[PDB]
Amino acid sequence: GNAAALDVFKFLSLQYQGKNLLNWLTEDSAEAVQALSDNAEQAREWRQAFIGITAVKGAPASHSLAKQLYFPLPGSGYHLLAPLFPTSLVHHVHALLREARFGDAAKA
RNA sequence: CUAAGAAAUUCACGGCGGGCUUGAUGUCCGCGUCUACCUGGUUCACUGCCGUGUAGGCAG
Repeated sequence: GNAAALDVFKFLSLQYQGKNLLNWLTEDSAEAVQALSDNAEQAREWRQAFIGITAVKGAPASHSLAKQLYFPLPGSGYHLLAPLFPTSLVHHVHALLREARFGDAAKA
C-alpha cells in the first residue's frame, strides 16, 4: 500500500503486541470497545475495517509488466503461469542468512 | 513459445617530499645402477645425353 497506510499498519502491529488483541481486534466487543472508547456501532465499524484489511480485497488480474510464461502440456496445448515474487520466503531466508553471517554465535 | 518481450553512464583531474638494514657463522658422514638388442622401412626420386623445347624419351 501507500506509505501513509504503512503508518497505520505499524500502529496495528503495535496493537497486536502485549495482549491477545492481535486476534482480538475482531473477536471481541466489550473488551474492544471499552478500551477503544467508541460507540458500539462505531466499534463494529472499526472491527469491520480490521477484518477488511486482513482480507485481500483485490480483483483477480495481472499486469503487462509481469512475466506470464507458457508451460507446455503433455501432448496438448499450453498454460499461462504468472510467477509472483515470494516475499515472506525471502524474508525468512534473509533472516537465516543474516543470522548465519552475524551474531554473537557467528562472531564467537 | 525461454522470471519472455525494452533500454547510451559521463564529463574533468599533479600523489611527492626524505631516509645507512646491520653485525657473526664447519653442511657431513656412507653407497655396485644392471641385463639384451639388425636402422633400415625399396628411404640416394641421382647423374649425363638426343631433342629449339619446359613436349617426349634415352644411358648407368
